Amino acid sequence: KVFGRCELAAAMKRHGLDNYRGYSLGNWVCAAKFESNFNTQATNRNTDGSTDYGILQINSRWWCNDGRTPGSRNLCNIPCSALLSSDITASVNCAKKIVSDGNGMNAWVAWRNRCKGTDVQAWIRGCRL
Ligand SMILES: [Cl-]
Ligand SMILES: [Cl-]
Ligand SMILES: [Cl-]
Ligand SMILES: [Cl-]
Ligand SMILES: [Cl-]
Ligand code: NA
Repeated sequence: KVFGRCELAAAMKRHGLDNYRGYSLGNWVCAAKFESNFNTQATNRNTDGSTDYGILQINSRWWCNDGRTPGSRNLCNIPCSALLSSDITASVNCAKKIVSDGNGMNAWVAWRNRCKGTDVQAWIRGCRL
């Protein structure tokens, strides 16, 4: 599923991401835009053989099991394929664990390079929330 901007903002709000660990909703929408272009089916392979999955590009090196990342962890206790669903619940619940692990949203390279320090409120402007 390819979300619209305000559609995704509302879904992320319903799932408790607005101001989660202090990160306002626009941060999460901005991260999703630049990680996946709002596409739940996005995948990208990393140099070390791990793979990033879904709307927030969660990495199989630490967070999910895909059966092809030897020596990796599965800290969200899910198959990586569950992060590609049109229902974003699994991606949101895993992202909550990630952002709580001490480094905040710096875990998302695209957030750090394209959202951090910008006017992220613009990503939810005009949306009925
Ligand atoms: Cl957009
Ligand atoms: Cl915001
Ligand atoms: Cl594995
Ligand atoms: Cl949902
Ligand atoms: Cl933080
Ligand atoms: Na893994």
